[PDB]
Amino acid sequence: DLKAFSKHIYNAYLKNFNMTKKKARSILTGKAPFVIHDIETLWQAEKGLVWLPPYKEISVHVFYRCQCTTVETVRELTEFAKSIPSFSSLFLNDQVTLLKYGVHEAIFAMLASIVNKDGLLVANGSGFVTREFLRSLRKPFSDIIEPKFEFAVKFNALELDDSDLALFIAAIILCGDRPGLMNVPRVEAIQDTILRALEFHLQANHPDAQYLFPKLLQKMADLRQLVTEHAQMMQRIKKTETETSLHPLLQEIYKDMY
Amino acid sequence: VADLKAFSKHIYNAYLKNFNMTKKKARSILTGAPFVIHDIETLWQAEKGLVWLPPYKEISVHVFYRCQCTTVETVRELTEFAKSIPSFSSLFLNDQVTLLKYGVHEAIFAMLASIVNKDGLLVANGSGFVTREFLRSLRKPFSDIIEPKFEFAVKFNALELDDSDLALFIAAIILCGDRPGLMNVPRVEAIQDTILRALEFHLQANHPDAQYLFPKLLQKMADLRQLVTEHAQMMQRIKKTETETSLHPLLQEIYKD
Ligand SMILES: CCCOc1ccc(C[C@H](CC)C(=O)O)cc1CNC(=O)c1ccc(C(F)(F)F)cc1
Ligand SMILES: CCCOc1ccc(C[C@H](CC)C(=O)O)cc1CNC(=O)c1ccc(C(F)(F)F)cc1
Ligand SMILES: CCCCCCCO[C@@H]1O[C@H](CO)[C@@H](O)[C@H](O)[C@H]1O
Ligand SMILES: CCCCCCCO[C@@H]1O[C@H](CO)[C@@H](O)[C@H](O)[C@H]1O
Repeated sequence: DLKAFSKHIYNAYLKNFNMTKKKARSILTGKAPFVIHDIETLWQAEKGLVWLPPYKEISVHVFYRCQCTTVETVRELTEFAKSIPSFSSLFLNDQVTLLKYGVHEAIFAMLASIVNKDGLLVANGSGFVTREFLRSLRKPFSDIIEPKFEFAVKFNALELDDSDLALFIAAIILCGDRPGLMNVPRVEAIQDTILRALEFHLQANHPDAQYLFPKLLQKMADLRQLVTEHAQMMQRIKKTETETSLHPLLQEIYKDMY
Repeated sequence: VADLKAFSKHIYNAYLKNFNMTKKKARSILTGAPFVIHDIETLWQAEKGLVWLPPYKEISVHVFYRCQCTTVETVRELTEFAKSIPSFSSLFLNDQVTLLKYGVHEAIFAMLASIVNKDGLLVANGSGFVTREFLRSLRKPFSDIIEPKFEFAVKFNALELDDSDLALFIAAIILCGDRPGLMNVPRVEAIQDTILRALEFHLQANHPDAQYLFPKLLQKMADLRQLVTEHAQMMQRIKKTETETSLHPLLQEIYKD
């Protein structure tokens, strides 16, 4: 039962996410991606090497590429969630509420799978943008990038695998205290099942890991704080960068966050 | 032209797959038997097992609660119907909820005509029939919301649509481009235009002698928006003046501004 619950989550994870942490770790080690570290390498990458509103500047273009990856990951998270036991049994408005307040927590957790202390895989791992180059971007666009590296480095130290992350992201999405949730008891019930499955799974998968389950619970609290700060940065970019576009899907997500 | 016939058939199959009651099944029941509910005693009989919730209050509120129940179940079926429609599922989930939020009541009142005649209304999968006169005898403001639906339904049933017609008509109601807060307006308008073209084509083949049928149905869509507007006003009065009466949570989200 509880193994069948976890296996179903793991299969929905492998089915709906093109880039897994296993595939990504093979690329980042050497089992090669074009390194993007300045304007010239980025232009070459955008000229067919690796791969939107009109080109404004270098920092805004990268900002636009960040939005694009979010839109694509929301599509995958929506299909992943719809393959979760009794997520589809929720009314559609509750499904949207869980995705609205959960996608960025899940996105920032899954970014760790394609991130190291030096940079980030882009476009199915065919490219690799460096942390140094992303730091060099203009403000406020550089402000939204570095905190994700800091979280991802410490999160990768826990050495979770795809089977772990499948339950971890499922627990992020099915969160009982999202604002405006209609059927809170049902969501809390599903969440409690996922957390039990997660603890059960971590026992077999990481028998030597000390305090791993409460460590992951703390990571979930960290992710909510990371998203709150990110949402405030995004709202200031919306205020101060009036010529910079925001994808309509992201506009609906950040509308009421404070 | 060739894609339209297949597009229509796919929508009809989604109709037959997801709705508990069709107009074909309903009209055969209404012509010959359902237990007739016409007063308090028959209604109690129906609840005790002959035919079939928040805590009881009174008879008019109990019928009001059963009205909410049929809406909740029809929203479930309309959501599965819409999800089987071409390119509805391709919209982001928040656009799907917006279309359903502002469309389900227009579609519900259109589909209500299938189980209504001038004398009353089928209930509980057609095993019951509640009379129009009994529903009229309920306490205001609860009897206020019932009678205009009969009035719309009898005039709507005069058009003599069948289920294949209604499948496209319901799809056009849901895929409405001017719903408040719609994100991808051009994509919804494009899907609606395809449905309206499929509907026009379908009406020519299925009702070859029917005059002005397609613009009549477009007018019915406008009538349905006015019917829902007046209904929401009446629901606001019930929410204001009947404070002891509960409103199902799904309906609170639909009627929230
Ligand atoms: C791990 C470093 C931080 O990355 C991110 C930080 C924040 C967000 C949240 C978004 C921001 C709009 C949201 O609010 O939705 C997303 C990312 C993901 N970035 C990318 O995938 C990316 C970056 C650069 C390139 C390029 F090649 F162009 F350089 C291509 C892809
Ligand atoms: C054609 C008559 C009008 O019916 C309706 C009017 C308005 C709405 C919209 C709702 C109102 C809360 C909403 O706002 O969502 C729904 C219905 C559907 N009624 C029923 O199916 C029904 C009625 C009575 C019984 C009983 F036998 F118990 F008496 C059982 C079922
Ligand atoms: C089952 C589909 C039909 C559901 C219709 C009800 C939709 O309600 C709306 O759901 C949204 C959350 O997604 C909220 O943001 C809105 O405030 C709310 O009004
Ligand atoms: C693609 C799934 C994840 C996207 C989440 C986007 C959430 O947007 C919300 O959609 C609701 C209608 O559904 C509106 O009522 C809210 O105002 C809006 O904030």
